[PDB]
Amino acid sequence: SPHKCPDCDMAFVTSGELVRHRRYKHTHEKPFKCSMCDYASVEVSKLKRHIRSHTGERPFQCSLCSYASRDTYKLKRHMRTHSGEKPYECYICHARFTQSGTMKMHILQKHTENVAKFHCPHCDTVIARKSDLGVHLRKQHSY
DNA sequence: TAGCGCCCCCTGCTGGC
DNA sequence: GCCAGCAGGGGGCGCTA
Ligand SMILES: [Zn+2]
Ligand SMILES: [Zn+2]
Ligand SMILES: [Zn+2]
Ligand SMILES: [Zn+2]
Ligand SMILES: [Zn+2]
Repeated sequence: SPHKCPDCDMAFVTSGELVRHRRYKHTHEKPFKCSMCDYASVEVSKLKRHIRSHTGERPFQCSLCSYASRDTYKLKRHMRTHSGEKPYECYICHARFTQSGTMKMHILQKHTENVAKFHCPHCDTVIARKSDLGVHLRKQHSY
């Protein structure tokens, strides 16, 4: 911990990533700003990734189908559809999932007590997931 | 420094069951 | 409906040409 942060218990080996840390967490200085919206980042790379949402530029092409992503890590995640990998394991029932959010959702829906459920206003049926309420609304009533 | 890399976060849909 | 699969837009770190 050579360059200790004067505001918290964290410390960094180079002064550069201390400046970036003090930006992300303490000073929130975002000098790299998008010229098409109010988005700004502590990092230029985050800015450029953001820019590709405006242009539709998908530079990272999947080699097994027509899919292509705006961020390298989204491609990596998409490849799990062709590979069937399931990197995340629930530490309670040990079921496996292709994404971390899916696991968190599983832990919330299967292993958390007294979870607030969603209710359909039109047929008085309890639904566990916000998105399943949306589908229920679209398929059943009128939506 | 900008540029890779990591991984997480969160959000919201599909379609088999 | 439940469920996991699956894609889009983001944050924060560790590292370094
Ligand atoms: Zn700090
Ligand atoms: Zn923008
Ligand atoms: Zn693909
Ligand atoms: Zn589980
Ligand atoms: Zn209903």
